[PDB]
Amino acid sequence: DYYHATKTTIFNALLNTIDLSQLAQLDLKQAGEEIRDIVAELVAIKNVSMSVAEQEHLVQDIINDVLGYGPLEPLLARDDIADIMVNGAHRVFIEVGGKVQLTNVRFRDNLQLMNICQRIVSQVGRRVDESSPICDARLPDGSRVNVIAPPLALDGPTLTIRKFKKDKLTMKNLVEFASISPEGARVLGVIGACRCNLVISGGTGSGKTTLLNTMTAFIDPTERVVTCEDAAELQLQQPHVVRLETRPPNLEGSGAVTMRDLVKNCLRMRPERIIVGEVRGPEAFDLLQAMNTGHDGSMGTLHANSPREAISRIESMITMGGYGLPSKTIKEMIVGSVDVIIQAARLRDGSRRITHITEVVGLEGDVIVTQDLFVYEITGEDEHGKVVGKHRSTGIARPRFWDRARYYGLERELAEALDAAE
Amino acid sequence: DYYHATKTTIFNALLNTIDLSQLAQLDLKQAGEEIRDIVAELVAIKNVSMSVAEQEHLVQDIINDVLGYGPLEPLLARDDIADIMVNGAHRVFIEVGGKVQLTNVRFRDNLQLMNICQRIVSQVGRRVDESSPICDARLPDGSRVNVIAPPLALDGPTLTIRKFKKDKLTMKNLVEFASISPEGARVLGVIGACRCNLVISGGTGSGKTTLLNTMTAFIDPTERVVTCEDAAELQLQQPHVVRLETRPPNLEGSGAVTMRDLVKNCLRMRPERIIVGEVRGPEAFDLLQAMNTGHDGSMGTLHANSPREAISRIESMITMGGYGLPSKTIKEMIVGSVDVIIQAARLRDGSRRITHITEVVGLEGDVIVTQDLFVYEITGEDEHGKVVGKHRSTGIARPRFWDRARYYGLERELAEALDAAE
Amino acid sequence: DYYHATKTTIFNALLNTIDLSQLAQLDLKQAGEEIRDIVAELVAIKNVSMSVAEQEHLVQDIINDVLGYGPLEPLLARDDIADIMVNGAHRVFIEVGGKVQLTNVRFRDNLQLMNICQRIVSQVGRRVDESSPICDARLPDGSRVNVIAPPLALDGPTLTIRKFKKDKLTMK
Repeated sequence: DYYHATKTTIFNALLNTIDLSQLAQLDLKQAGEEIRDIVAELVAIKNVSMSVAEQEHLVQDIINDVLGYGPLEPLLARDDIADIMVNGAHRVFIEVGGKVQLTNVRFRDNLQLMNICQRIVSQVGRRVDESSPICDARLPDGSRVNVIAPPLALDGPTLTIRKFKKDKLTMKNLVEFASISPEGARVLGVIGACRCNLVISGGTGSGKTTLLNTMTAFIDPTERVVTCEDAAELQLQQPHVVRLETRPPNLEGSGAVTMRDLVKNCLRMRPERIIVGEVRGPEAFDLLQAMNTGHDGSMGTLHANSPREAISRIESMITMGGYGLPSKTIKEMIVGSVDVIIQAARLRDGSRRITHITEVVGLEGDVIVTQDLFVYEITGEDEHGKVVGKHRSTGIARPRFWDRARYYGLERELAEALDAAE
Repeated sequence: DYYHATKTTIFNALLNTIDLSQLAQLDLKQAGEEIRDIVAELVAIKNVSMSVAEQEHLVQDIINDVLGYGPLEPLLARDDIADIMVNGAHRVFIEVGGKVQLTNVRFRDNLQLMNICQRIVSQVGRRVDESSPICDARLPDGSRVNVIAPPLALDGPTLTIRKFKKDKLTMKNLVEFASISPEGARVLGVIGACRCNLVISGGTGSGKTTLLNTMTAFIDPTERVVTCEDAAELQLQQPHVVRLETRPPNLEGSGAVTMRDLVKNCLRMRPERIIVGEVRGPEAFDLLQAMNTGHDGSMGTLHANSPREAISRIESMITMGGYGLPSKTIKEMIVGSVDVIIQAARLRDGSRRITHITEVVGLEGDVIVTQDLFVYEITGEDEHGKVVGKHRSTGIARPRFWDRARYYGLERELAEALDAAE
Repeated sequence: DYYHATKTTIFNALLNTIDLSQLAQLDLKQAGEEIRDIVAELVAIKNVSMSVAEQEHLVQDIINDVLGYGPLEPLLARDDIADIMVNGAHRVFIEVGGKVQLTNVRFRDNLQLMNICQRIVSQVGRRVDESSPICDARLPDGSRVNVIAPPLALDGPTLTIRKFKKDKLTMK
């Protein structure tokens, strides 16, 4: 129990034994064996007859502290602990079973915690310190890490690790939550696979980003996706992907890099799909070009309650871009570029479901005509206020994108999904 | 007296002997030691000598102006002082015993006062001069500073320092001060505990911060709360609160961490609630994001005089954030994000009261339709000038957030408070 | 195995050997002639068992890393490789026969990749850094280059070479 004191006695000697720089040069087990030998020699010199199991545990903990991730290691390796949050050296919380729960784990001081955080976030070659007090990273394992330095967090460094749960956003989850019928799931699979241009319009609180992340899961591994986001949220798991992020202007107003810049660059980066996190300005124009230029299969979220409202929003956005384009030209661009619009909305009872899956068919009389392949129809509600509905296929056997599915060999599945939906 | 004339002569000699640039690289104590050496060098030609208790006092006074905050140093050090105000180099007033009073203290010239003000505002990286003649900031020592430059202040630069006072009220204080009726106390308890998005709009001197503290007091201890503010205005008693503070840029215009960065990070720290010390910039948009993409129950303080005014403030703030968001999009985002607005204002008699408790209902055309749950009605003035008024409920049986109450099992409390509130 | 460690040690020794100004001023052949001798002397001091052809290969790799384009150079010299795409130091893809294939060749770390990107775009006189995170250029050879800095690319620089596809879009 008192082995901690022994560690307190030995830690100071460890640095006096071998400099941390020498240990940092090698990640091989040789460092671990050397640390174990040094710890055993120090224990013998101190002449302490501590528990053998306690001695081994102390040696392992010393190795972790010197070169590992400190007391976080038992928590980090555990599979049941979804998320770990640390607020100063004294408090640690873990999200287990979907609920927060405090833990007895502790760190000696904010200095030890800061060293652990710097090691963790430098694993992926990113810096965190009082000069750059805020840092966000994604480890290769897929677990996100976020660290805030003491100069911002008044209670010392704060850290949050969120592990990667795969089956948390897949289309199976959407079907389970009744956000889309299984036939709707099949249709969504076909559309996503066949590189149909997409625009995921959604109302506030509709989880547009979650729907987009689910949709992107159908992209073939070999396609060189490129993602532009105002704030990195998308977690694509394809072997090939490039993640970009905007940079707001500094206090001087200089150094800004807006989404339009990222999309314009992406046009010249040889992508096979452009996944705009959220179209929110003139960048829409450029995105539309990406949809015509040959980067078929791009996607982009947008704020709108109904597909027609989404089209109007895109037109307004392009108009605000300052380009000398009349309404007819903008509508022509939208019709020729966009292939499908998906609408996600938050219903009265707080649930969110895919309300519309519509295909932009063409332009007539400066009015953009759309046909809804799938529509969610409200049929009733419960005494709780829960609103109930059903997904109905409009019966359009041959949507104008049918050729795309045929080229990829998904025509049969598309017909099956459209017919069996009723 | 000879003290002032001797000090002026010594200051003139020191200025003719050295310049501030000669000691800008020295620290406060090092600067004082070098100033003592320079004083000895100057006395070598002036042959000035007096009692140590007086010579050292004169040296300290000279230092207080060479690198300190000028003759304000003896005043700021005091505690009976409530407010300091400077209306030009030749006049300064101080609030003692709750009443203003003229002091014999004086400056040398308006330029010296301007330099002192520049030092005080640069203490937090701010600059006041002809380019930006108006400046406001907070000294982290616990005070608020306002400065106006000569081009606006005709009588020379004007300064105002207001020292912090620890209010830290609790809902019992508000109830006993008649700031809110007991039925209003029950309503606010429900709203706080019900995880309802809540914007505490307030006017000047309304105490829209302490109101935020007492509102937060209702937060469940098990919810991870992350608070963004400046100079740690708030003080929560929950066991799982993360406290963050923005960092003003250094004099080099670098290292700044604005509210936008802190809120965007808090989005990624898995918080159950995001609480903003005060919304005064584009961060509002990022806050609204947090208010709807989960994180139900986030709060935010805003400077506005009326709920309908506060909504316009938020809309303009989002507009100036640089996004090309269509106005209707911003209005829809606000309608779907906010669930309640609380208005705090100071009446003509100087007392703070909760004028409005309103809930955003929806959007009609391009106007946000809101219904007021509680309103404060004024009826006259009493013998001692005190404002006479009472809180009345509109009688709305089922406010929009009712669902949340049902989820949290607070329907009975809310119904009782709304019915008996008349 | 040991070749990589010996190369890393020799690279560190060369970096500490002389200032970057001497290498920059010296011509490619002029600098390489002394670099080969320095590498041979370092190997002899280390007494590393290696072949004369292996010694020449190590010298060439050292020259490429220190002053050349690093492990990306062999891909550049190839003809079948039409496009090259680096998604950070740990991922390299090449477009051959109209198909994108991952290749095992990867850089030491994102810092080396950023240095190589700056060297590549220096040919046209353009410079990329954290203050100008985006860069695009057309080298004199005709190959296009697009580079993104880490502050934007959230997983390391995103070098993208697109070699000149002559007669790609002619009237035929």
